[PDB]
Amino acid sequence: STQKFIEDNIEYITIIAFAQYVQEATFEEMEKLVKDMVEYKDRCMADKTLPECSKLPNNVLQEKICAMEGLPQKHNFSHCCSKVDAQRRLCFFYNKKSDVGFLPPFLNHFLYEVARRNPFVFAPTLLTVAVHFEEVAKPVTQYLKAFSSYQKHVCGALLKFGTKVVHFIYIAILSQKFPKIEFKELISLVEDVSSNYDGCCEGDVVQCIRDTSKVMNHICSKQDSISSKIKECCEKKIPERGQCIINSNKDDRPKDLEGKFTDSENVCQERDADPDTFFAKFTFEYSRRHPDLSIPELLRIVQIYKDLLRNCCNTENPPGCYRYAEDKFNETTEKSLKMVQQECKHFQNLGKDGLKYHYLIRLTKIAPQLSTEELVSLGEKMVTAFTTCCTLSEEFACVDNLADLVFGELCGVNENRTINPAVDHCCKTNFAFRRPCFESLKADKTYVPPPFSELQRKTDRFLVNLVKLKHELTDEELQ
Ligand SMILES: *[C@@H]1O[C@H](CO)[C@@H](O[C@@H]2O[C@H](CO)[C@@H](O)[C@H](O)[C@H]2NC(C)=O)[C@H](O)[C@H]1NC(C)=O
Ligand SMILES: C[C@@H](O)CN1CCN(CC(=O)O)CCN(CC(=O)O)CCN(CC(=O)O)CC1
Ligand SMILES: C[C@@H](O)CN1CCN(CC(=O)O)CCN(CC(=O)O)CCN(CC(=O)O)CC1
Ligand SMILES: C[C@@H](O)CN1CCN(CC(=O)O)CCN(CC(=O)O)CCN(CC(=O)O)CC1
Ligand SMILES: *[C@@H]1O[C@H](CO)[C@@H](O)[C@H](O)[C@H]1NC(C)=O
Ligand SMILES: *[C@@H]1O[C@H](CO)[C@@H](O)[C@H](O)[C@H]1NC(C)=O
Ligand SMILES: [Gd]
Ligand SMILES: [Gd]
Ligand SMILES: [Gd]
Repeated sequence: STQKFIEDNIEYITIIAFAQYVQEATFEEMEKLVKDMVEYKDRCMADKTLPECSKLPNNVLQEKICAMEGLPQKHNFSHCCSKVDAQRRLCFFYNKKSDVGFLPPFLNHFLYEVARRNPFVFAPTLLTVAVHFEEVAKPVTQYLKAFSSYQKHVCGALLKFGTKVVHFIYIAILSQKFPKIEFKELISLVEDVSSNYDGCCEGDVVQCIRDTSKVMNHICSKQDSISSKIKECCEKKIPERGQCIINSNKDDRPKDLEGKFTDSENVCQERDADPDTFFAKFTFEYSRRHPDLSIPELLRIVQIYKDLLRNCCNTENPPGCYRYAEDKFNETTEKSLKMVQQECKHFQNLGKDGLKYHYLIRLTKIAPQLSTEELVSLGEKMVTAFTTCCTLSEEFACVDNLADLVFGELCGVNENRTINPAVDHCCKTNFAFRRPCFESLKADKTYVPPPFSELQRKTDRFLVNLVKLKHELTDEELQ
């Protein structure tokens, strides 16, 4: 099983866990833990029933980190060690910092200097971009920076909206990626992936391999009863196989080109029967029939539909009103697609930099409490969405998926943030409707500024500071 892999890479698996949780730590300190864990494992191979060996492999990791001589004082995390094992795991999670400018620029030494610079990335990923980093003659950064962004974006969602929206996300994700799948199958594969994100986000490295491998087992076991593009991925070795399936393209779709949720007369009953399944089923069926849409849109629609029935199943002749839920989608969808086209012309009528400067002003205008480097970063992640996939088929399926990531960054990953009462309302309200929430924000009315007085980053920093300074002015002035 995977159980072998975890013991084989224990050196790495410990390094990552530590490095992420405590980014401020040295490599000297990493070796100290590595030995304790290695020796600990051998004692668990020296006795099957040893009291320390009935313990879970992360609440061992964090107990040693805390036990380690004056380490919590030297990296300000003593308050995490003064908590019960569960509260301590959550604390250690809150301890992980995303804005890592306080560190210097730049296997075991690499995994240290990645993990502590990329703390929220999943273990499977890092270990894959070690095997997929073991080169011979002198790129890959592109892949890692992307895989962090979606993992942070979900572990964001999980924190703020609990363990319900993450399901809906991964129904829309997997149903769109694997249309040939069946509901009862996929819904199980989701309550695996959802239960995986519980441990991967919290930072439980060891589980994030177990539950990740369990998920890839769950796919490959129904290989040609799910997909036909990941055939050579299931022949790859842990955890390449993990990131192979994830990195692959969406399945070719069946011969079927639905209206049970609209046409039927007992929709309220099937909704009242078991809501979250009924909705889960609606997101399943609508997703697999729309592989040219965004993940945020496939939730916006499901939410809108949940709102439609909520207003419908409380009136004489229910169906009459939810008859054209189908048409109400093709409306709100085509509006959103055309709205992407309106900003993909602003791109042509400015270019990378020209648009970059537009957003930075805007992004700062609405959220000027943020850091200049924080606001700068988003401005490049935002323009990356338009850089690629904003002049081709499914240009909406991307720019929406990709722009949504930059608001998760803004709203924070592992903290309930206080930016301004409006940006806060866009973050801590609804996951689906945060992009349109942000799109509808004017200048931060309530803001009291402080004093002030590469080249591309330098330019941006200047603009963001210039905007923060002259915040009482308008978009066209500052340009
Ligand atoms: C990080 O840890 C250090 C050491 O525990 C903290 O420094 C102490 O601060 C308290 C009150 O702020 C004083 O009573 C101690 O005398 C300080 N000791 C030393 C050696 O400085 C520091 O406050 C912690 N930083 C944060 C942000 O919590
Ligand atoms: C719509 C475009 O996204 C099409 N896209 C353009 C190339 N992308 C750029 C990007 O990610 O926007 C980088 C490589 N890409 C990354 C990935 O998806 O895993 C793999 C191939 N993808 C699979 C997919 O899209 O699901 C389709 C090709
Ligand atoms: C497919 C995997 O790559 C999973 N993926 C990992 C991160 N990706 C990296 C990248 O896309 O290059 C970006 C996210 N993605 C953007 C897009 O696909 O255009 C939307 C959400 N997807 C849904 C899906 O398309 O399966 C799940 C997240
Ligand atoms: C009637 C429409 O407004 C339905 N609406 C469509 C999109 N909205 C736009 C908006 O908020 O007017 C944003 C989503 N919305 C945010 C919010 O309302 O705070 C959460 C869900 N709401 C719940 C409600 O408030 O009835 C219904 C969704
Ligand atoms: C953030 O708020 C949500 C809901 O209000 C809550 O579930 C979550 O635990 C909070 N996270 C914190 C305080 O870190
Ligand atoms: C929604 O729009 C798509 C794309 O043009 C179209 O193929 C589909 O038939 C439309 N659906 C409805 C119900 O009008
Ligand atoms: Gd002991
Ligand atoms: Gd993706
Ligand atoms: Gd792609």
